[PDB]
Amino acid sequence: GSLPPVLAELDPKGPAQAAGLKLGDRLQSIDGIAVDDWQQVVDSVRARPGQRVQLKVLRDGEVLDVALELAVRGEGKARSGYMGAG
Amino acid sequence: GSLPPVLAELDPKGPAQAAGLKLGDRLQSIDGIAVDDWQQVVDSVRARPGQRVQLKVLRDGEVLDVALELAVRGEGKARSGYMGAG
Ligand SMILES: CC(C)[C@H](N)C(=O)O
Ligand SMILES: CC(C)[C@H](N)C(=O)O
Ligand code: NA
Ligand code: NA
Ligand code: NA
Ligand code: NA
Ligand code: NA
Ligand code: NA
Ligand code: NA
Ligand code: NA
Ligand code: NA
Ligand code: NA
Repeated sequence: GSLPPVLAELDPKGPAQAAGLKLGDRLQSIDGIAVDDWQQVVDSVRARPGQRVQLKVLRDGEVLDVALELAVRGEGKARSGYMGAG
Repeated sequence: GSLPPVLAELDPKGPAQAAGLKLGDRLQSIDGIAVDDWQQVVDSVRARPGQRVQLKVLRDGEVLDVALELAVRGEGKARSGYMGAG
């Protein structure tokens, strides 16, 4: 199964809240590449520790640009990019 | 230039209103193929006179399925599919 790429939880100390993202925001693209579902967001974020990514986001009928500075979480094999959203 | 695929006008006697579409609806896909912008909607509708097409549409945060029965308008070279929306 797959889910729409809509934010339902935010880490108050994480990158997504710092970037101005909000519950209910729907991610449309990351660095110009459409995101088809939430798992695509997870996979792309995890692969990009420490990287700035450019989002297009839909919020209440308006398409917005958002710059998101991914953090780093985990150790060894598990070290991954982190956005602070679910 | 391009525009998001959002309905801003509807023919009260046309297929889109009959299908249950509403101002502000955002078309996401036609027959499972993403629509990137409004011109893609125009081109796909015009090419499909008389055809039923399956839409995914975003309305106020909810993804909806909509079956749209395209009509026919125009004569000769200009004969085209018609959805009744702008
Ligand atoms: C998006 C995913 C990788 C994770 N839930 C995070 O906050 O980064
Ligand atoms: C979508 C386009 C082809 C036209 N405005 C129509 O109503 O069909
Ligand atoms: Na969606
Ligand atoms: Na950020
Ligand atoms: Na990954
Ligand atoms: Na929206
Ligand atoms: Na941006
Ligand atoms: Na859009
Ligand atoms: Na119809
Ligand atoms: Na066409
Ligand atoms: Na919406
Ligand atoms: Na449908």
